[PDB]
Amino acid sequence: ESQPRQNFHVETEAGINRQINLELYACYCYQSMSFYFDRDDVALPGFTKYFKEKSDEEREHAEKFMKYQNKRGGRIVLQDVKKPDRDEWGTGLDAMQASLSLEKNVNQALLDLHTVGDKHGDKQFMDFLESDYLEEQVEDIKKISDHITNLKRVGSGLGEYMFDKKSLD
Amino acid sequence: ESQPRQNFHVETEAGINRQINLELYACYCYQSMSFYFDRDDVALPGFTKYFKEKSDEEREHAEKFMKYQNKRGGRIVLQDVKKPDRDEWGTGLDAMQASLSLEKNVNQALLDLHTVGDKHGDKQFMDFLESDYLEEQVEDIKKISDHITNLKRVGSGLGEYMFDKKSLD
Amino acid sequence: ESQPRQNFHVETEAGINRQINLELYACYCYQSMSFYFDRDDVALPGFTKYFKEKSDEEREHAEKFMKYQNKRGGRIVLQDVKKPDRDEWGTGLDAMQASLSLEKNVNQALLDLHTVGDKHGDKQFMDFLESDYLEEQVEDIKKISDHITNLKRVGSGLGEYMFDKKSLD
Amino acid sequence: ESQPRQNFHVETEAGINRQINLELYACYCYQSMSFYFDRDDVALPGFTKYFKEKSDEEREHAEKFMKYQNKRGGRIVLQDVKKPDRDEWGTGLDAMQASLSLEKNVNQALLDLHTVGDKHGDKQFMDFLESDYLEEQVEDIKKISDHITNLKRVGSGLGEYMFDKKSLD
Amino acid sequence: ESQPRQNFHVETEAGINRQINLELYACYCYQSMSFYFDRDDVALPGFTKYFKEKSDEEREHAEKFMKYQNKRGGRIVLQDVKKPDRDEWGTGLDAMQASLSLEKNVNQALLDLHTVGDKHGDKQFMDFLESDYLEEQVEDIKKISDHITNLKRVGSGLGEYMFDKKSLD
Amino acid sequence: ESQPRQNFHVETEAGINRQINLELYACYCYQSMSFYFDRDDVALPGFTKYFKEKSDEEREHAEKFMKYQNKRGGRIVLQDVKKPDRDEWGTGLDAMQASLSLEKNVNQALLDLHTVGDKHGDKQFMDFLESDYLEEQVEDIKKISDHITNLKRVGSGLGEYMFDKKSLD
Ligand SMILES: [Fe+3]
Ligand SMILES: [Fe+3]
Ligand SMILES: [Fe+3]
Ligand SMILES: [Fe+3]
Ligand SMILES: [Fe+3]
Ligand SMILES: [Fe+3]
Ligand SMILES: [Fe+3]
Ligand SMILES: [Fe+3]
Ligand SMILES: [Fe+3]
Ligand SMILES: [Fe+3]
Ligand SMILES: [Fe+3]
Ligand SMILES: [Fe+3]
Repeated sequence: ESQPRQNFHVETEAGINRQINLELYACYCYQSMSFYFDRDDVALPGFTKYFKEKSDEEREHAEKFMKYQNKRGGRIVLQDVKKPDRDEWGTGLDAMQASLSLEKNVNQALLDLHTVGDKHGDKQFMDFLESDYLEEQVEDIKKISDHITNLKRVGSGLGEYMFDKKSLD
Repeated sequence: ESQPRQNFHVETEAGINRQINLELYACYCYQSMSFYFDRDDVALPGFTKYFKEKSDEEREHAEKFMKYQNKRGGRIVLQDVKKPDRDEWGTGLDAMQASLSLEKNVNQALLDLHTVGDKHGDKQFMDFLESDYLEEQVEDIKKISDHITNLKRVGSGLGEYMFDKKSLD
Repeated sequence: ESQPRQNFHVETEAGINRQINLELYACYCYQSMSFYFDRDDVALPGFTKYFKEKSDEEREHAEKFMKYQNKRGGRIVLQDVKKPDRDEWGTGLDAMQASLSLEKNVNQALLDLHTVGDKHGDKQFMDFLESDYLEEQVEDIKKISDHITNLKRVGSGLGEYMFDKKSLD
Repeated sequence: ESQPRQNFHVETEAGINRQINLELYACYCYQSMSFYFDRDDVALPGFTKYFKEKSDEEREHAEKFMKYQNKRGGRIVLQDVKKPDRDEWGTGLDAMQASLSLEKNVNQALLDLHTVGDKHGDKQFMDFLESDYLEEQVEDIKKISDHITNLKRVGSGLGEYMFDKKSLD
Repeated sequence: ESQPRQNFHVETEAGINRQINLELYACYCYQSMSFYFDRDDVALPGFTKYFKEKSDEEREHAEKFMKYQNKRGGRIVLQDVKKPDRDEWGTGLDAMQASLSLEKNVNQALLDLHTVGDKHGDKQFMDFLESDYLEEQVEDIKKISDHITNLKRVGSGLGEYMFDKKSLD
Repeated sequence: ESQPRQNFHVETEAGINRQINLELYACYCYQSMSFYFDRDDVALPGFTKYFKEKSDEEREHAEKFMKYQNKRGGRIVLQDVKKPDRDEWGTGLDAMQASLSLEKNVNQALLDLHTVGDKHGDKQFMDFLESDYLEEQVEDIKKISDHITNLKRVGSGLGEYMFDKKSLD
């Protein structure tokens, strides 16, 4: 048993490794979304940058978990990360819909991992999840919702173009 | 009778107390419009900020009346401030429409309060209303009117989105 | 069902709405206290400024709940905010007493709202209440207690006048 | 029952009082290790500085609990703080092993203190423990483990000398 | 046929796509080596940093190919990126060994991809590879070679610990 | 025999070790006094700060004896540090009374220690004691004496409060 290990259950540890793979997967989806909007026949530079940034954020969420596995004495076991479920992503609105669903899946995965650590009274891993993940998920879910409502409000064509300029930095 | 009291009628004092309540009511309405436009299914951030600012303004209007009540030696008697008459406020135009109707009702009440001061020869109170409320009401009613005209000009959909970006700071 | 909703129980949504009303009620009490100490026959400017700041803090607490309600996909339903139970507030000691009682009431309400989010497994909402409200309430209740003790220590007359200058900034 | 006291069980209050004594004991051990490496026949100044900082940290942890105890309206009851279990701490590696052992005991005492708060529904005390102690214990325990591994990698003599230079700042 | 497509053979487009996967695989390998060396029972932080930088460099290389794919009019097709062949990487020397081998494999892949562009007369794509990838691969192979030579020269134990401080920044 | 030892008697080395303990006990007494004045029913924040500082000083006094023990080739032997003889400390005058009495006991212990160095012709130790301790004690005893006088002069209630503001920084 590892030098740091203390109040750290095998299930919690196994649960962290899968969340790592899930975050790496979301990272990979947004990377695909990013370069999809870089296609010459889509060419929406705001969406390109917006999804590049979210890809980098998911990569960072993954590595924060990997680092946390080491802090508690756990051991990182990596898995294949699957190519995303689509090769392209439609309109700006379609991609934002897909992002919301993906974020709500990730949010549920977090809440399930929270229940895991709760059953094992992993008091510190609970506070880790609440502080560094659960709040930011709630924030991102509301932001993406707001983007959906506005992508619907502006319509297609010019309206999507403007949203690309004005709502995405 | 209070140390400062001079040329200050009980009708004026009572009328100040109910104008305080009306400004607090107008404050609460704009607070309600503000967060209505923050709902994920509305999500116009300029209208949110704009009505948060108007809500803060009305609170200052009320507190300045309280401050003035004490200056003249009257006594602040507060009342319930009723919830606004709506839970949601429609489109940007709808809310600006309702804003104009509220501001003109506040302006008419200020004019009636001036009339109370005039009939009691309260020279200073009349100038106070003219200087710190009547001029600002005229400015604001005209701005809100300018907004109504432009909300109509741009139309629903992309137009309302553009107005939110370009006319509300 | 709204786009952001996830792990968000109808009972929690309803508890947030009545916490909103409780914060606005606290705000309104402190506004009343502030301008009571501005009366020409009270005229304690430190107590005036101190209670203005608490009033603005309570308004901030209410609006943070409103913002959070929208974040989780809940819907704000406002209610009348009732006039505070007193029109005058006695001595500095008396008002500070009444403040401590008010703050402990708000703290018990927050704890009961916490209990609600717990029974529904709202791990994010529990952390939000702990992060943005429970720690501050403990801080504030201790501060007001120190003030009561010191307002007893200094006594009446010059004592209260010196506390006004030295302990409220 | 003290002015701030609310939701604060006497088991928690007594739990804090004995945790206070536990942190002061770790402070006193680290103090002893610091000056032990200051002996002319030991003379590792990096280790001397390290453990003085550790001793100072533990002093802050203890005083942070005394402050919190007063915050909730508990009453601090101090006890004898026993001398540490050794007068000399061997090699750099020995002292670092002894540190890991001491930290995990303190971590366990904190998790037990958390369970006391949990059983009495002290939501604010639970958060205080997770935010200001548990995360730092997990950090420090991983950090000491890294030093253990490296003190072993470098071996005795020159290795221990370079570690004193290159890893203790 | 996409708007930019000119002198761009489907075999080139497809070689780019699988080169992308290899660069993402190389990225994922270095990520694993990085967090391996972050393990409490390894704890070589200079190696941790070193591979985290190489991981990010590979990610850049992958995205630079996705960007170039869109520039020529091809279409990114992403595949699963496989978990690395090891869960742990041994000593610093072992991991550096592994890194040289992985880098030479990728260099060979790039040379083969060049050959594909050469047979189809893709002048711009050959230069693109020489300028942003081939020169960098020669540089990196020589530097990893140097590190191996020095990892052997220093030996194990204290020697590896000094290489971690003095050769890895 | 230790490398630096010269002109250094074991009665002197033993006398240093029990002065170390006596300094840590005074450190602990002052720590107690500090947080007693941090109680919500005492709430004298100038006294809190004054005694925290006096406690940090005594800690330094103990560590300077620890440092000197090692300088001369002696060996530090620590003992339990007794909890202070009181759990609370009364009014401000009361605590400053206790402080002067504790400080005069520390001074007499130092004078007795100086007699030990004198009988064994420890010329350096006698100078060390005169330079870094005997002069500070005479300063501090005078300052506390002045504080007593003024605490009596101001009396109870407002006087105490104003002493806490104007005489303790
Ligand atoms: Fe994520
Ligand atoms: Fe996210
Ligand atoms: Fe107004
Ligand atoms: Fe207005
Ligand atoms: Fe509040
Ligand atoms: Fe408060
Ligand atoms: Fe600690
Ligand atoms: Fe610690
Ligand atoms: Fe590469
Ligand atoms: Fe490379
Ligand atoms: Fe002293
Ligand atoms: Fe001393």
